[PDB]
Amino acid sequence: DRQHVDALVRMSNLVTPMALRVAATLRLVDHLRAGATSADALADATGADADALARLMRHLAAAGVLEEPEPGHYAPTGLGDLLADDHPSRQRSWLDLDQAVGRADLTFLGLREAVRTGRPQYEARYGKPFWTDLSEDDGLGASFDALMTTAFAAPVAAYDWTRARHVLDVGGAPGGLLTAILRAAPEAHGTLLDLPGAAARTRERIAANGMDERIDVVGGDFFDELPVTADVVVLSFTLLNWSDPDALRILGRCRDALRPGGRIVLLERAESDLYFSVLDMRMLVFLGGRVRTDREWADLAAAAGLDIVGKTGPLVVPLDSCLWELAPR
Amino acid sequence: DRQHVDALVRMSNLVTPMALRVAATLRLVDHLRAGATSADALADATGADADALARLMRHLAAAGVLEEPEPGHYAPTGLGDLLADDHPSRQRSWLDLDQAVGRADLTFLGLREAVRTGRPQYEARYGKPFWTDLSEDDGLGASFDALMTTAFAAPVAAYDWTRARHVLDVGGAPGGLLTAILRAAPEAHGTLLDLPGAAARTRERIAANGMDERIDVVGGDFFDELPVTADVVVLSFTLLNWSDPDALRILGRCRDALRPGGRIVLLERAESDLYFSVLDMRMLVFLGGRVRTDREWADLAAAAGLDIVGKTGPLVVPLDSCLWELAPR
Ligand SMILES: Nc1ncnc2c1ncn2[C@@H]1O[C@H](CSCC[C@H](N)C(=O)O)[C@@H](O)[C@H]1O
Ligand SMILES: Nc1ncnc2c1ncn2[C@@H]1O[C@H](CSCC[C@H](N)C(=O)O)[C@@H](O)[C@H]1O
Repeated sequence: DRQHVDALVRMSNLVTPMALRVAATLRLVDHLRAGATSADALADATGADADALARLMRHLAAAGVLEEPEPGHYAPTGLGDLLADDHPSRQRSWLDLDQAVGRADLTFLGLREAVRTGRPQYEARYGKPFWTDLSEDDGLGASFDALMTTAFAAPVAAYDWTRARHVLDVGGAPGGLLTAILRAAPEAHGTLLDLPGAAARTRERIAANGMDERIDVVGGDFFDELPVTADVVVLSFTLLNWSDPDALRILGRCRDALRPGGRIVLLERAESDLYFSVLDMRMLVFLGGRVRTDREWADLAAAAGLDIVGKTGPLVVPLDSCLWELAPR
Repeated sequence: DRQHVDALVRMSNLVTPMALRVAATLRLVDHLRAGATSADALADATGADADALARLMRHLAAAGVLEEPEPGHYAPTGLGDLLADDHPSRQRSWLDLDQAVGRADLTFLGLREAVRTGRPQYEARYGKPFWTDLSEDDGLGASFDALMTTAFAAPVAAYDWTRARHVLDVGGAPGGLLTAILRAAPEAHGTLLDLPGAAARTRERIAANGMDERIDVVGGDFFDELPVTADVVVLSFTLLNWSDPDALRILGRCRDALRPGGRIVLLERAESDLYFSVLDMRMLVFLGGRVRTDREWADLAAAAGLDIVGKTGPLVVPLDSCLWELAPR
């Protein structure tokens, strides 16, 4: 069928999504807006090949991203203007192959192996798994944090944080949630554990915010014994990026760190199809893990020797969240 | 702007084009049509991971390729039925990562390096350049030839082949054009040169067609001295996949092989934007070369010590062709 074939071919297009990411990485639209509109001028500005750049811009013009106001000279359309570095959509940074999201999206090249094995393929491409790479590379981690900002009031209200004297945030970088908890709970002291590079950036952030007397930052690995005990151990959007066997290892380390009467608190994603499926596929291919159902959290808790003693949610940012309270059996 | 942002994000989608290729490679829709419709049944049939397959099919359902008639059981939509192996669109084979086109399309992962260097990136990924890989791998070469079939009457009529006693087809696999020329020219004998693996497949084809007394097949490299002299040396859709420096090397070998009075004959692509640009981008990234203008062919001929003594075209299959006659100066 002609309509079906044309639809499938449009849906199969790898050239345009790659062309957009290369253009973003080259700051192509910024150069065009500055008057470097020929392939030769763009080659001088970027270091790339003039003939190949001409062919790239021909393609982006055919896709409606650019126009050709003079022979051999390109300029952004209204659509292409979204790739300007200062555009409020930040689409240039979402697509930039030298920032964390564009870099990670290239791992979809390895989708066949992700589907064969069920394992993420970012480490296969880059030599370190995703969170470790962003920790060890200040530029990558900071770029991810900047994009993902675009007040933690709901989780601060959803739990009585004034009853917790010592709080340990496991995988807590960049420290926004723990900072909000402690500003609402004067009697609480915090410890934040994350990988060493991410922890160092968080330590600098906390000091610049005047919270270094309220929060100790520790660089380390949450698959290892945790560095302190605590009355509440917080896992905020951490377990969702791990398999059930790995999440059980993390929960075990957290349960071992509980003081008498202590609790583990999960802040997690709550349990249109296309948007949610793209997020799920990013989890399969490079972020790790999956979004669990309420039943799956109960099963995970039981396998960790934990009772679910409370759930508060949905907490309503495009996605909703849930706060879970877990206690040792 | 909301409309622009939504358009750019749709255009940026790498998940769906990769999901389609993985599904094609797994023969997923064929398995569903055979009743293996759960992730567990599909894992048994394919060897892939059941949980990852479930997430793949969720995505393809969200994209309109599949539906979920029973909980946990998927089936193709009318769109998805195009991925059945026996569908006349052959879209499963166009997308199959174990056939030549899907395998090559993954090289668009390396578009950044193609744009930086101007060089194709297939050899970087697979260890051999495209035509060499298809020559050395009978399955890949045969899959490409089968897809690209979907009578050579125009080029046979466009030149007086009855005046050529000895014809050499340089890069002539799979041999269709030379076979058509010789069936129209009783006084002509042919020699066909291609890489050894492609030449062996062509030799078998020619023998099965009863043309082995009319055509000698030689395995070799057209950057080397050619194996025979000839009255007409034919380059049919060969020079377009090479840079000007490489095309000049090939033209030099061809000019050296001309008998007195001999001619070189080019059958080439003639000089909607989106379709042609995708073809151009495939040339940049893995096929090699570019489509030249009439002016560029004249410049190439002059740099090779050749006069253009005739052009016959356009010859009208979606694309048009041109026949060029070249003579030593
Ligand atoms: N093995 C490990 N040990 C400690 N932290 C880890 C880790 N693997 C991943 N992480 C950290 O897990 C965090 C997940 S994203 C940050 C979640 C944060 N608690 C929030 O609410 O937003 C990252 O900061 C990452 O560096
Ligand atoms: N170095 C080389 N030496 C000989 N043949 C080569 C070669 N590099 C590529 N080729 C061959 O060039 C051909 C280009 S496609 C085949 C073109 C054919 N003449 C036609 O009309 O359809 C392929 O068969 C490929 O194997």
